[PDB]
Parts: sequence; C-alpha cells; structure tokens
Amino acid sequence: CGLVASNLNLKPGECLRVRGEVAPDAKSFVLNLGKDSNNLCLHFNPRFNAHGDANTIVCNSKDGGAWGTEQREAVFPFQPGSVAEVCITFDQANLTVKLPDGYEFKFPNRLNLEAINYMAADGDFKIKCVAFD
Amino acid sequence: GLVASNLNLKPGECLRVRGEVAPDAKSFVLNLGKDSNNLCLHFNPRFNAHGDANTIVCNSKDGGAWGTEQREAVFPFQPGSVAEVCITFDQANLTVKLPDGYEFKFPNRLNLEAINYMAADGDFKIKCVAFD
Ligand SMILES: CO[C@@H]1O[C@H](C(=O)O)[C@@H](O[C@@H]2O[C@H](CO)[C@H](O)[C@H](O)[C@H]2O)[C@H](O)[C@H]1NC(C)=O
Ligand SMILES: CO[C@@H]1O[C@H](C(=O)O)[C@@H](O[C@@H]2O[C@H](CO)[C@H](O)[C@H](O)[C@H]2O)[C@H](O)[C@H]1NC(C)=O
Repeated sequence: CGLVASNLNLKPGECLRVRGEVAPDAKSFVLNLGKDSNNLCLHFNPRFNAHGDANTIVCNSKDGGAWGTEQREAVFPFQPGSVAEVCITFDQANLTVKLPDGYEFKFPNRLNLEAINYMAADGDFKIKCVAFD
Repeated sequence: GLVASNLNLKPGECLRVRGEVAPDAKSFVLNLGKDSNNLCLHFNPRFNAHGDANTIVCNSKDGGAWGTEQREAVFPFQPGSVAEVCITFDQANLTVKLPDGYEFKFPNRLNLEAINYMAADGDFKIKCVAFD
C-alpha cells in the first residue's frame, strides 16, 4: 500500500491536487478519498488491464466497510509509464475529478460527509506531490 | 494537523513541505519518523510557546521517550507568511533546509532505514507536500 494521508480538512469547494507516477507495467492504480479506509466517498480506480476491465475507469464508494455499486466511464485518458495529475473536489451532489487537459469525471456523493479527511494511494501509482488549495 | 503514512522516504530522497504560518502563530511542529512514538526528528519552531520565543527546537522520540533537546540560534520564520522546509537524512544526520538559505544538521538517533511518517501540528497550514 502506498501513501496514506489523514486529517485533511478538505471542505466542499476546496481543491485537492495530486501528482503521481504511473508504473510502466501498470495494470491499475487507486486513489481513495473519504473519512477513513472503511468510509470512502470516492474509490477512483483506472484499470489498464485488471479485474476483467481493460482501459476503463471504475469508480465506487465504500460505506461502513461495504462496497457500493460500481460506475464505469467510456474515456480513458491515462497511460502507463507516465505522469498523472488529478484535481479533486466535491459538493452536496457529486465528487469531481478533473484532469489538466479538461477531462472531468463526476461521481455521485453517496456518503454526504462534512469533509474529505482521508486519502490513500494504491496500485501502480507513486505519489510525488499533494497540494491543498 | 495533517498526518501522512507510508512515505517510504529513503536516505538521499527529499521531503518538501510548504505551509502557511499563522499571523498570530505561537508554534508549529513537523514530526518525522516511524510513528507518533518513534520520531527521528521533532521539528518545533517556537514563536511564543513554552516560555520560549523565536527559537527552533529539535528533539527525537524513541519508544515514546523524548531524547536530548537541541536548539538553533537562527529563526528564519515570520508569522503570517509562507514557509518551506526541506528534509533529508543519511545514517548519521538529518539535514533540514530552511527558507532563507539556512541549513542545519540534527543527529540521526533512531537508526530507521526510511522515514514513513509525518505529522504536522500547531499554527501551520500545510499547502504542498512533495517527494523526491
Ligand atoms: C466479479 O466481478 C468483479 O468483482 C470484483 C470483486 O472483487 O468483487 C471487482 O473488483 C473489485 O472492485 C472494487 C471496487 O468495486 C475494488 O476496486 C477492488 O479493489 C476490486 O477487487 C471487479 O470490479 C468486478 N469486475 C467486473 C465486474 O468487471
Ligand atoms: C525545562 O525543560 C522543559 O521541558 C518541557 C517539557 O514539557 O518537558 C519542554 O517542552 C517540550 O519539549 C519537547 C521537545 O523537547 C516537545 O516540543 C514538547 O511538545 C514540549 O512540551 C521544554 O522544551 C523544556 N525547556 C527547555 C529544556 O528549555
């Protein structure tokens, strides 16, 4: 397991910037956001080739230790052996993951927490920089 | 304040922390090590705290026990402004680079093969954390 950050006081509107390195042999990587490891309002999992998925982003929530229903997208703006930057924010309705080029993924806010307190990276993704602004 | 785990910061690698020092700051803390009980560096600039003023306080914590405290004479921090600190370590010392060109060494007393844990506290709002 990779970088774990807690006591982030990320309130609605505030923006979490993460820059990291995608491994050359990347099958998938994971960015987890929420209250703690059992309460995730966003499980952001780009799968190059993993768990039956190829070049597909799988988003989900985890509520009280229980996974929710997976949501899949068409576009896949990630490539192995490269640098990936995401800007993440949320409001009462959705979590939004923005990519520099203009890509924008919305995931429904299923947990409705006051803040994002927890971030964890996993899989083939080496976090290089985290910024709160 | 912010807590980071599984940093896996190896010797020679550099940890960059940028933050916002409160206008009425009394003190803030950067803790580095294995966990809250095992700190190879307790970095504690004191503006107006524990009877001290404009003093950089450093110490270690080994198995819950504070080590022998040390202090630097300079103080390149100024409340109500942005401050950046860069930390690295070898087997002998931790090297802390301060904003205004200043740099000092704190003896490596914990014999860890990596820094895996960081905790911020006090009047210091972290804005950026970088690893390389
Ligand atoms: C059988 O379908 C597959 O089920 C697995 C599973 O372990 O249940 C799914 O993989 C997990 O997905 C969650 C998020 O929902 C998380 O990413 C875990 O790390 C995965 O192990 C998988 O999505 C699913 N595959 C399909 C239906 O394509
Ligand atoms: C006179 O000794 C003083 O003891 C206090 C104490 O509470 O034990 C010291 O304050 C602590 O310092 C450690 C690091 O050394 C850490 O910062 C704690 O948060 C503080 O409570 C104080 O530094 C010390 N004064 C001296 C030795 O000048």
